[PDB]
Amino acid sequence: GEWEIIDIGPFTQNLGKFAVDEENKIGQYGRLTFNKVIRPCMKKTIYEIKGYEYQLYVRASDKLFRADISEDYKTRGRKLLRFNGPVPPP
Amino acid sequence: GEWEIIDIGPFTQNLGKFAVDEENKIGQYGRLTFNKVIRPCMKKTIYEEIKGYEYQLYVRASDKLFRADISEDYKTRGRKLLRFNGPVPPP
Repeated sequence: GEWEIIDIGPFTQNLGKFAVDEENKIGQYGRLTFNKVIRPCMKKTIYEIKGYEYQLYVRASDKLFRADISEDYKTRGRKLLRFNGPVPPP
Repeated sequence: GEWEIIDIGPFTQNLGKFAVDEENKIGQYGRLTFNKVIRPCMKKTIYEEIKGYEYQLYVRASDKLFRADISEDYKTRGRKLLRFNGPVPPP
């Protein structure tokens, strides 16, 4: 499935917010406050198109994390696949 | 420095060979046998003129997947294995 690099405008920032909101619900890390998504952000398209996956570098509570998020083309449902950190700056 | 996705041709495969050979020198894993670098491969171009590059790789070695970050200084050709961690899940 093709890969590409996407910019870090408000669409992508909302993806980072989704990651932190979802992580906060799970409660593995405890309370994170979302700051910003930083570059690079990668998007995988799975084929029409079945859906997508986003790999993000998310700044939350003054630290950096990796989150992976999937999106279904047909239903538009989103899910936080993975979230770990802190990781060193790219 | 800007990021981009690069090919997985011989230049890139040789980066994965470098990674596995360097990792094998530390010997924290049992002996790893390089299989292939898989997509996606990312490159960051570092400016002071381009001073150098950093590469984030997904390397198949001994039928598992490893993430390896590599730097290289253009002038000296200094290639350095910054990290190697694994196994990780398929991208």
